[PDB]
Amino acid sequence: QGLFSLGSLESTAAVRIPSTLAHFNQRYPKIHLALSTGPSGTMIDGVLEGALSAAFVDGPLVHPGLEGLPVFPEEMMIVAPYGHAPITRASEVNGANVYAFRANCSYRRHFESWFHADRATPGRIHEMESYHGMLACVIAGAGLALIPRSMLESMPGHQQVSAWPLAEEWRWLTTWLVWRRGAKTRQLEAFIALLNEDRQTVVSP
Amino acid sequence: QGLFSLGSLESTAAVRIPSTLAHFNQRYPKIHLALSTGPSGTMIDGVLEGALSAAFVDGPLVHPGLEGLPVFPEEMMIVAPYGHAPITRASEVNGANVYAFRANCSYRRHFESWFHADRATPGRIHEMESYHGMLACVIAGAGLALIPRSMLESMPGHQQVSAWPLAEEWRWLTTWLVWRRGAKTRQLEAFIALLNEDRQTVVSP
Ligand SMILES: [Cl-]
Ligand SMILES: [Cl-]
Ligand SMILES: [Cl-]
Ligand SMILES: [Cl-]
Ligand code: NA
Ligand code: NA
Ligand code: NA
Repeated sequence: QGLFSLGSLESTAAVRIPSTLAHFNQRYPKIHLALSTGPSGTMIDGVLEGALSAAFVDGPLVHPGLEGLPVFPEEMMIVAPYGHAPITRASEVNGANVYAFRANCSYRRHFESWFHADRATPGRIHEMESYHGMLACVIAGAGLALIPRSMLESMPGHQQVSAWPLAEEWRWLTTWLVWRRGAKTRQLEAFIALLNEDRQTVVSP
Repeated sequence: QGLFSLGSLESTAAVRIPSTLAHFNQRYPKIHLALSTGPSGTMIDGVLEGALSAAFVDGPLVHPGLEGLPVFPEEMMIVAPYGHAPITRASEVNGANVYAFRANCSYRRHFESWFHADRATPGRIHEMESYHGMLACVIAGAGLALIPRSMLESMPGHQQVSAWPLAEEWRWLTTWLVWRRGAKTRQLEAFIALLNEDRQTVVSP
């Protein structure tokens, strides 16, 4: 019996990889898949140190100690209290209070940069421990949040908010699968094979 | 403009109160609803100290510094890797690895007690920071978890697990709304009124 230690972003684990995790479990009954979640920085360190076999992390891929594959396109949605007018540019919500998922620095920085590009700013940023909590604050009328569409639409509360994608250069991010630079192990190759049988559906129309 | 500081369990915030939060936001535009999440013990302390106006917490209600209302019935589901035979008693899964939501001690203790009642035990308990992460470990074949049906069925991964309710005396728990003992404030009375227009649907068939 072997061990495949896979790290993942919270959002990816929630709405992108469940089907692949089940398939891998059933395909390789003698491999123990150990799934952990955390921030990209921490996971990358775990992959580099050998504590993780691979991890789903925020792009872009820049660390020379890693190799990787771009896997999931995420559509970044600005989320507001119910019935709010479509938000198409940051000046329209200048000074608004913002709620961010603490563990995903890349999404927070992206949201901030979107404000700054239109010479606007959030009034303040509140770091939150969960997507459900973040969404509940928006539902309650407290401010705005930036959440991938895939994650947003999986949460019941999406019925109680209004959401729109960010404008083109800010609309899409990419979640990568990364591993330690070098020949892939048989287990990782096996995992990528099962994963690929799905990401054709995710990227294709 | 006033402030209503409401604490809530993660699960309750995810799948029980979104509609009520939106209604309260729209009904009282001059009240700022500040929604926080955390473990019951911490929230109760916040209510007692005056940091929170009220909180949704795990029952039963025993602290004499509080008054409260029983609100949501939660059906406790044992969750296993896909296709697993129905689990009706703990001896059937004696020694299994268990995944628990770190913040909800009451649900962890409940699960442990369910094992012990049948002279069984989990092999070990792994504390997890999120329901999605907990569910992903089960999907991956790593063990079992105890999750309220309302929460479970809201997560996409529920399609990749098999789940059954615990047997009668272990099947149902109750989430309470609690506040500091004394006359309720006008805001709390107002919140309870909007809440009551919904919990008839939650409890009734
Ligand atoms: Cl994330
Ligand atoms: Cl990228
Ligand atoms: Cl909870
Ligand atoms: Cl109770
Ligand atoms: Na396994
Ligand atoms: Na408000
Ligand atoms: Na859902």
